[PDB]
Amino acid sequence: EKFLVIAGPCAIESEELLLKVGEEIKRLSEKFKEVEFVFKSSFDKANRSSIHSFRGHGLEYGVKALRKVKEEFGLKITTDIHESWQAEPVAEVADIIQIPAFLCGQTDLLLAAAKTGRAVNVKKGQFLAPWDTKNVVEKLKFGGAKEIYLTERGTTFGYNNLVVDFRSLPIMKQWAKVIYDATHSVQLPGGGMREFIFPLIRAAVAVGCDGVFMETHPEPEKALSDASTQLPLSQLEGIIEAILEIREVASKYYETI
Amino acid sequence: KFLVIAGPCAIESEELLLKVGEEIKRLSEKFKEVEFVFKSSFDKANRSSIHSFRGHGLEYGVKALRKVKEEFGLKITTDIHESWQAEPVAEVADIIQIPAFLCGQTDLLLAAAKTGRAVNVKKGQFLAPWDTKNVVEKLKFGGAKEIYLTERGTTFGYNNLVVDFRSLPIMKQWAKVIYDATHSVQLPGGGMREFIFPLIRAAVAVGCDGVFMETHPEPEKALSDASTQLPLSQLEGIIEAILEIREVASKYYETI
Amino acid sequence: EKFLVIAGPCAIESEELLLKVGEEIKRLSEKFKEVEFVFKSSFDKANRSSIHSFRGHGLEYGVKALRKVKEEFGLKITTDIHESWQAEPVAEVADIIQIPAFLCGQTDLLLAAAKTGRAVNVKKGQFLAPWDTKNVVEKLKFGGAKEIYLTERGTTFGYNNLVVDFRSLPIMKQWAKVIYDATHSVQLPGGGMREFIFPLIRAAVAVGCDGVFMETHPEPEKALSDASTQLPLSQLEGIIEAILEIREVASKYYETI
Amino acid sequence: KFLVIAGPCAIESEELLLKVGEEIKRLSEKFKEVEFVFKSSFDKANRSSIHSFRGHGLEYGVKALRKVKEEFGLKITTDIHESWQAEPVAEVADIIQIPAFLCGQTDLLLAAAKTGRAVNVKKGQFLAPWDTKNVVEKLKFGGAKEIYLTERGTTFGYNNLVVDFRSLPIMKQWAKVIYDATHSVQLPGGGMREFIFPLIRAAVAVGCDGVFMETHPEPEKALSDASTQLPLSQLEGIIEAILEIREVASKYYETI
Ligand SMILES: O=C[C@H](O)[C@H](O)[C@H](O)COP(=O)(O)O
Ligand SMILES: O=C[C@H](O)[C@H](O)[C@H](O)COP(=O)(O)O
Ligand SMILES: O=C(O)[C@@H](CO)OP(=O)(O)O
Ligand SMILES: O=C(O)[C@@H](CO)OP(=O)(O)O
Ligand SMILES: O=C(O)[C@@H](CO)OP(=O)(O)O
Ligand SMILES: O=C(O)[C@@H](CO)OP(=O)(O)O
Repeated sequence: EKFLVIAGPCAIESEELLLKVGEEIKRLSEKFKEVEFVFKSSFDKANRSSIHSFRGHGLEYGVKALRKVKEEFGLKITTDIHESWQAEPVAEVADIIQIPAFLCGQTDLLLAAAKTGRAVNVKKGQFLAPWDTKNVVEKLKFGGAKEIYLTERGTTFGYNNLVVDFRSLPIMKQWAKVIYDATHSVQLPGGGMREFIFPLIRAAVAVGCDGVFMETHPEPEKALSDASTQLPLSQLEGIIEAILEIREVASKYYETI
Repeated sequence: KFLVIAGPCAIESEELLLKVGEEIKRLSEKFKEVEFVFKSSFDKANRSSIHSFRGHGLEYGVKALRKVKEEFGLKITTDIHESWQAEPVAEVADIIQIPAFLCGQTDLLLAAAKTGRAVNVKKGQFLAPWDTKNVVEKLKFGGAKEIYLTERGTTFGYNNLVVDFRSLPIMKQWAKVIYDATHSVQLPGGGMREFIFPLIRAAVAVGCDGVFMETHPEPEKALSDASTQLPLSQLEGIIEAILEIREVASKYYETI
Repeated sequence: EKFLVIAGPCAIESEELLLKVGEEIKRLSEKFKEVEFVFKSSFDKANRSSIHSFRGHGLEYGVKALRKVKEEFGLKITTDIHESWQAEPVAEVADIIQIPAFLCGQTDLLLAAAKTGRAVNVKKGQFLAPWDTKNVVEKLKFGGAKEIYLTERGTTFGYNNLVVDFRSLPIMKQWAKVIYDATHSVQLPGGGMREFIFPLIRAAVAVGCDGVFMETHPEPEKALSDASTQLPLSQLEGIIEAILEIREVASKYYETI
Repeated sequence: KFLVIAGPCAIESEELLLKVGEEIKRLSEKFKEVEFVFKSSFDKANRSSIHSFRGHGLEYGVKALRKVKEEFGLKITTDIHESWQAEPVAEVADIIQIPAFLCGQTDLLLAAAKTGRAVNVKKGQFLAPWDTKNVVEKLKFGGAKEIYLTERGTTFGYNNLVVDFRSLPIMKQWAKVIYDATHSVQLPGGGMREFIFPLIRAAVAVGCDGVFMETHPEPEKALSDASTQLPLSQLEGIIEAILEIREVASKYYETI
């Protein structure tokens, strides 16, 4: 099947930053034809730690910038929603509606996403066991979702730390396509983070998944969010080529679910 | 004074909210040194199954709660799930409750703060104690003045929660701490019930400004949390017990 | 029943330090007649993090110092063993043989302790669930132990941190007397530690237990081990009086196991 | 070269150690680029139940192992539980294995180091990756030169272990890292077996210097770890698979 790569800057800092990253993603999509790229960026960071942290430029502006990207590079789009009412307007540009980790259980948000007709990607909450995502998918199908994804982004392990229990990839795969989030899984809520992105991502594809999610920024050192975990845009190509290779050599061993 | 939030988990009917309210009213008259607050949810926004009981709606819920505050003169508290519900609920709710999973949703918090009412934030299972400082700050920025942080357990492996009592003195540095004696023993997704009382005792021995307890006339027949909701008849004894322990232990509560 | 208080310096730094702390424990035993005091001190720290850390003055010396304490103050004694062969010599002075947390599963060490005829106290391993201590007790009875204790000392919660799941006190109580270790439960393997000793200890007695364990040192700031967690000897009396009070008011509510 | 430690969990009989050794010998001849090490315990020192199988003893165990090293010329590794067993075992064992629960017992480590042999320390379920630095240092102080650290999972709530693959590159800073593919999926005190292969693949994709696998002709009839021991017939395929993944992935292993 076709491997999915979801990438983009964490936050829509500006419509300019978006086109910049979009161009590189467009170039990679032309080189890696066996991959399905999806451009990602949040129009709003609805749960920053501090009130003084960057949030976004609004739903209207964000949807507008995301549309420019889709229009100029012909790339699929995905963004996340935080409240039911955002589902409809967001579905006008987003091919995949993403549900935040903390909200993976909110029945109304799930239902709002499902009826749009768009694909849905749920970030598995840090508090959720892998086998309990089964009902999250049941809710979505009930609400009309035909294209569903579950994203592994780590589990709470003590305070201010997340661990990736790779046993979850084959478990969640029983009821949905699985995406490994290479960026948030090494984050420390509130390991040295960055140095582990690449090795864990190798593990993901060795275990087996249907796609990976990576927040990439031209200059992570200057991002308005996830500055310490966003992958430098120049390294994106290398990471991709590498996971496609590992995936290929490992794939014949992938178990049938 | 010492806070005691109690009531049925979900608003199964205005009828139920009145029967439990009656008993709460009676305890209210018996323990003048305790400030009772009636709690009940007009909607279970995150039931595991789509096929579970959510409720009769926000309008019907606010109607029943209003009936309780009128027929018994008891303060009210209910939880909101989306920003738009902060205003309509603040009409009957003396304290707006922020669900544990949503403790980080800035918009939901700012909306709660805007109604001028008191706000009680449930500490997320994924959140470290010291990280609640930022939750309170967001509320102060939004104009909140009476702010409560409630301990309801922390993610411990899969389908399990542990109560790290160190969190009580830690959160107390920036808010009034409430201990949720009911959701702290439930297994997400021990024998639950048998641990409710023992842990409540630990909570007051350590030191907290209040306790949260879901009670139902017939837990077995409850439409939500039927295994962790305390039988109404047992509420009096547990309150009396926590006041006595508090009386003796309070002598040793460390200074913020 | 009679509440048990196990206290003493973490390590037998010197026979002098032992008599110093022993004197205070002797004085407290005379005041708190409803309490059963047991003097504790390890003749060896068999698992320090670094190789350059203090260990002890040997089994022979330690047993000798512990005997002086028992001889001069008439106090019961307890110390821990790390290998089967130490059981016999140690039982000649120890009223209670203690089994280290990491070794709570070592069948031979348990059996060696059990046949001495002395009482046995097992520190519940940081990796052990409360309901799995049931077999640790089964092993001891099999080996001849008639007086058995289980000590709560925290559970692994992420890296370098322990949490106390008080649900364990009523669980382990189903098959043994339970002791709450007020000192090691707030330690950070490899919370601010000290500031939590007293509140958690209050929780323990409120929940209900048969005794508490507290490492106390005249000058914690100078101890050779557990310097940041050992309680100052001058505060011992206050802590005890407080837990006896909380215990009394709470006891009528203790559930029957 | 890449290390592969395999064999039956416990020494059920010299007979069993020879049948598994034969197959290991054959794989040894088939994969010249891999260094096979025969592993088996002469005693299960910490079985949950007193009524479980421990073994036939140290003498009988060292006798069977010796038979394997002679009849097949395969390196040997077994685990020691108390200091006094370091010397007698170092007679047949090329690598002395330190049990996970005992990774911090200074005397057991110094004794293992004294025999001059290679030492493989199992990282305790309670130990943080970076805290293994001290374990290696104790061994160097005791004269150890060939030191291995084995990842076997970390305590995650109750009766469960999780494998934090970040630990591999971290421990690699001060030792050769081995991945225990068998005990990492067992539930202390998921479906275990089904996760053994997937996680082994992750281990080599990340980068490790070797793998540890317990194998038994008939796992179902094994006297220890009958649910997590890999069927002998499957060993060849998994090895071939990890060599292929390694070949491709090794290009990206980060530098220590
Ligand atoms: O849902 C989003 C994540 O948890 C973010 O990446 C989050 O905003 C990180 O928090 P901080 O505000 O501390 O950067
Ligand atoms: O078993 C003993 C404990 O774990 C000690 O209190 C331990 O020695 C603490 O370690 P450190 O060597 O780092 O002080
Ligand atoms: O990926 C992200 O930007 C958001 C979700 O849309 O973060 P999280 O997955 O933690 O909810
Ligand atoms: O108390 C409750 O009914 C809800 C929140 O309103 O549960 P939790 O505290 O876990 O979010
Ligand atoms: O109490 C102690 O000195 C030792 C055990 O004898 O430490 P731990 O309980 O951690 O094993
Ligand atoms: O490998 C094994 O048989 C034993 C150690 O010798 O188990 P663990 O690694 O968990 O200690």
